[PDB]
Amino acid sequence: STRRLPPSIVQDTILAVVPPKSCAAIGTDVDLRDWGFDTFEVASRVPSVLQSVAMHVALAWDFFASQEEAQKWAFLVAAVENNYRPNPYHNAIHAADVLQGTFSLVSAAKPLMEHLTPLECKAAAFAALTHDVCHPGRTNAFLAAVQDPVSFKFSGKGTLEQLHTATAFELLNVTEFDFTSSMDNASFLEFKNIVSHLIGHTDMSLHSETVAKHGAKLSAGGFDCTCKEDRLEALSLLLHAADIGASSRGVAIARKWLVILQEFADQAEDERRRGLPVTPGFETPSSVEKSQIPFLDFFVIPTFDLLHQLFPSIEEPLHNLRKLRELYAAKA
Ligand SMILES: CCCc1nn(C)c2c(=O)[nH]c(-c3cc(S(=O)(=O)NC(=O)OC(C)C)ccc3OCC)nc12
Ligand SMILES: [Mg+2]
Ligand SMILES: [Zn+2]
Repeated sequence: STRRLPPSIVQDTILAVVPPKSCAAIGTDVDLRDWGFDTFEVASRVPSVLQSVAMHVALAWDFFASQEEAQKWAFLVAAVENNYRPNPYHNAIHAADVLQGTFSLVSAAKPLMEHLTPLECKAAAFAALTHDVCHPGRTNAFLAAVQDPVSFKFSGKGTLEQLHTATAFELLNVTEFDFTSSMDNASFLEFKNIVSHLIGHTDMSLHSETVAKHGAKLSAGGFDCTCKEDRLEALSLLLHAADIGASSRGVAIARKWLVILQEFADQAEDERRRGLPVTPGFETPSSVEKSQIPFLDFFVIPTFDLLHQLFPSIEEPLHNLRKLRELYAAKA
């Protein structure tokens, strides 16, 4: 607080209470569990796909004992959406997609579902919801490169992830948003640790490390769901898969999520205007489809291949990635 830095490009948390939007029915019960969910399409014709998804998840997983708790969750989600920037990719639509994705993967894994506690389900849902809150549409490396105050505040790996986590807790701390206020001090602590773990592990830098760790877990026999640390690890793997898994939901849906390149193009341009070195691979490439291939082979496919070995019933995402790769490979 003594060193002189430039103003941050990340916006401070907005604690203001904002009227929640109308939660239009966004599909069937089977539809919400379906990996084929098209988040952009829904956002297309409803007031808020994030708030509609959030409420359907809370109701499907029996989150509330009283209408009071339910109202706080509704106000919370509304305020979380009020804290997502209008980015091409890292926006409230991405958050909704990850929330529904997490909800979809978890409920597709019978054993994990048969063992998850109601508190772990709330924590997983809340984490998916807030995992990218206040994201500025610029990477952790860019924040460091421009010496953004948030890089100095949150030291070590995952600058943004740490910020998303703290922000989610500041919001949850607002009385009208605190749907967990009736929780015991011990339960709330378990809640925070779970949430902190889930969001922290969305940090892309941990990829090599996590794939290796989960591969070792697989060799030892996979997840023992009667063990809470194991359920935490499992949730962590599924949340992550959901976060980077839009391209596994189907060819047509994958096409809609190529907006990530728009954020890349923007950062590349931002860097040029600042006179900084341009991030490799961020400027628009000659062929979008073919540049996607090494990224799917390196990050996405391995993730869903491992996920399929740890939860043998979850096969759809991997087959879709393959169909997608084949299409990109054929492209001229
Ligand atoms: C930086 C070049 C790597 C890359 N190539 N391509 C095609 C993609 C791509 O399509 N997406 C990403 C990507 C990169 C990120 S990122 O966290 O902003 N950058 C990042 O951390 O990259 C890692 C390797 C350090 C986040 C999401 C991404 O995909 C959306 C799920 N990275 C790449
Ligand atoms: Mg993120
Ligand atoms: Zn994300």
